[PDB]
Amino acid sequence: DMILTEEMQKIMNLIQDDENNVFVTGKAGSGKTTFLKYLIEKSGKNCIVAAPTGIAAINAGGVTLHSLFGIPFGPITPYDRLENKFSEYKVELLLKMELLIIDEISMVRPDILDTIDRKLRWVYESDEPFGGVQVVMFGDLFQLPPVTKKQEREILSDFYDGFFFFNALVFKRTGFHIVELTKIFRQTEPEFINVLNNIRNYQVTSDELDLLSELKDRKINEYIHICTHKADVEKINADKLGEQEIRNYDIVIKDKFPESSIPCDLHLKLRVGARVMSLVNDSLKGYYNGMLGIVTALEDNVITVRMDNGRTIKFERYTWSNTEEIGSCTQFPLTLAWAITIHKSQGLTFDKIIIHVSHTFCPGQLYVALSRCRTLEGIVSDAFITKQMIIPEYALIDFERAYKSEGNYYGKRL
DNA sequence: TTTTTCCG
Ligand SMILES: Nc1ncnc2c1ncn2[C@@H]1O[C@H](COP(=O)(O)OP(=O)(O)O)[C@@H](O)[C@H]1O
Ligand code: ALF
Ligand SMILES: [Mg+2]
Repeated sequence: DMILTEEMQKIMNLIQDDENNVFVTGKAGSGKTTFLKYLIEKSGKNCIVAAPTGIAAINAGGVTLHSLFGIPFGPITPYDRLENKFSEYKVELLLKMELLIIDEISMVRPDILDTIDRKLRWVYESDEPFGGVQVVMFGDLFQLPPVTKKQEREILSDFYDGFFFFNALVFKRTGFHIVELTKIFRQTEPEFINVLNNIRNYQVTSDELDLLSELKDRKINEYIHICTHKADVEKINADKLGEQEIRNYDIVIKDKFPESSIPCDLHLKLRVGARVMSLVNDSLKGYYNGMLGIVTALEDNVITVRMDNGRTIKFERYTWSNTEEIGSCTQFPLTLAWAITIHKSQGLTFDKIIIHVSHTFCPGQLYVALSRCRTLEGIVSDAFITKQMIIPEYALIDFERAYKSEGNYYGKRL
């Protein structure tokens, strides 16, 4: 029931005939990730798939960029020395790879792409960008941008003219075609589609937004909550958890580990039937950051979860390090997940959603929230949708103007 | 504000 469009066929043929890098873009729900999976299945190339968030990576069938390439947290400058500590298994996988596929490219920082370039040139012992691997990037720059803190932007501004993937320094040595998928599949209502598109490109009017008046406090566990803020996610999850038959698991912290740096729950509260997400990758055991499941049993030292993909996993406690090394913390690598942030929702489709957007603070955040849903009637909102929720990023206007006027190509022409 | 590592 997947439709192969002529645009998709042309892009397939482009990637097979032309070794250039490619950005496949298009609006929310235009079939980008669906086509990604088609491209790989049909290409004869060895492909590896990655994405910046764990949820998006799982949705595309791959792994996070940070896991695949062993990337540390925090900004990486071109002068920082990288630990090249790949196992032989990982080196071999990266050497066999012919095509690197990255989904949700909009959330990829430019220093992440440059780190990937540097690590691949080290693995391949080559001066070719990305070690000579062909890179195909999928996404929508008008959805969420990469997560950066103010201090990180300050550090990065010495080397980067902006904070989107196309600002990476590697694009002074290589470049990419931009191709687009222009048919929307996720939604089917033309007026809903028109308002989504005009929110996306900042052109929406007051009159167009009137279509969304029925969202706020709409009268109706089928509705999925997606929120701008983690504090809201935590409240909704605690509500849905309840107080019946709860088990609590306390973190053990050992020495230095600021509380604002702890990656896990301080007091993990669970029950049988609880919707949860894995926080860590363990490919040997078949689980990965962002994988979703349902708790089926709780014990002293083991939490049993039936994953959405049908696997039952027995989670034991995991130990994080804060480094060199000074302190550590130990806790089950699980967190409740009925509710999720909008950043985590990017890439997913839902029939029924409740969005908490009374405070938006990222370009593309409102657009991602609304565009998750297949129909207008399936959205409930905590707030009236207004133009103040839209935050323009004019560097994206400049970028599209540049490539559209220069032959749908960006970066160094080869 | 929001996110993210290293196959035993
Ligand atoms: N080629 C296609 N034919 C039919 N339906 C599609 C196609 N591509 C996507 N869809 C529908 O749209 C939904 C979202 O598509 P997806 O690939 O996730 O969009 P994108 O990654 O562009 O946001 C899918 O769940 C499916 O219902
Ligand atoms: F562009 Al998408 F889900 F990947 F809307
Ligand atoms: Mg997608």
